[PDB]
Amino acid sequence: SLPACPEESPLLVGPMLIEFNMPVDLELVAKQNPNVKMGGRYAPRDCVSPHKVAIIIPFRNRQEHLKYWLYYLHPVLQRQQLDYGIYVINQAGDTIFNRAKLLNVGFQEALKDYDYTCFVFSDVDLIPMNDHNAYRCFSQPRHISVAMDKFGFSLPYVQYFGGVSALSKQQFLTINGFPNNYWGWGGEDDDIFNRLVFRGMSISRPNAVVGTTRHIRHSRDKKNEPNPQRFDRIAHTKETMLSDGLNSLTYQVLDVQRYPLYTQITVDIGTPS
Ligand SMILES: CC(=O)N[C@H]1[C@H](OC[C@H]2O[C@@H](O)[C@H](O)[C@@H](O)[C@H]2O)O[C@H](CO)[C@@H](O)[C@@H]1O
Ligand SMILES: O=c1ccn([C@@H]2O[C@H](COP(=O)(O)OP(=O)(O)O)[C@@H](O)[C@H]2O)c(=O)[nH]1
Ligand SMILES: [Mn+2]
Repeated sequence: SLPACPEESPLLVGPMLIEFNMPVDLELVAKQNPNVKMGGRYAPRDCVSPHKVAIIIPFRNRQEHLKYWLYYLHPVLQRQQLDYGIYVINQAGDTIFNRAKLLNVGFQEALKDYDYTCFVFSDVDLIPMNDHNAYRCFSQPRHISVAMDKFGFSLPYVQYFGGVSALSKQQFLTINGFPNNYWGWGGEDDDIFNRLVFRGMSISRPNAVVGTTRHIRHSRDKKNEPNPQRFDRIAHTKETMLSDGLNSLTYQVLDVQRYPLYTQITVDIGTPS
């Protein structure tokens, strides 16, 4: 007997001030966010959200960015009236990073907790500047971080699909999820764009003003060097997507930690095969 949440949330305040130069205390963030439940889960008390959103962050050795991520997103996500949870998908070991494989793990592991039907994929260091930028799913795949400060507040190219995006369960399944063999930096987001287009879809986006996004400036991570096979890889997505992705995924979860503001899944995703 709770009614549906309004279609657009009435709590939104639009543009917001964002800064990355003060310390963050997650204990304090937890106290400021008393309705977020153990594991970083929240649904609204007064109405039923149609948006069952798992937010999936690929992660290694970025604890500082993450505290800022949690400090800023958590209040935005409750204002958006989402039935959501946060998953940080922490790559075990010290071998070459694999952004997309981690995202696949996140989708698959999150589905074990709850009937999520929408998946937000968000890099850890991207903070939206306007709460009108909806962190949930549309009838087409949604690109969220459309106007990033580091790209001069516009898209670096019109097919860019990096940074932050959202796919319904069905859209994700329809493309066999993401590729597993993009190791080191670059290209996997293009592959994922290619995948959507070969399955008859197109990219939905908010306007550049609402989609304004801040990137936390940081220097290079070691163990995520530009993948030099990225350019061949994206040229063949149509064939490779058939048998690379969800339907060829394995991993070994080493540990699951329910922190107050997020679930962290530590996972062994291997090295190139
Ligand atoms: C394949 C790849 O590296 N994609 C990057 C992307 O690289 C910038 C890029 O612009 C494309 O349109 C050209 O096709 C390519 O050769 C490069 O000049 O940059 C974005 C954002 O940094 C990454 O998300 C992609 O992975
Ligand atoms: O060592 C790493 C490499 C990357 N990432 C995650 O993968 C994303 C993509 O990499 P990156 O920050 O390098 O993008 P860039 O801003 O350099 O273009 C990051 O935002 C993090 O979520 C991480 O947590 N640890
Ligand atoms: Mn970054």
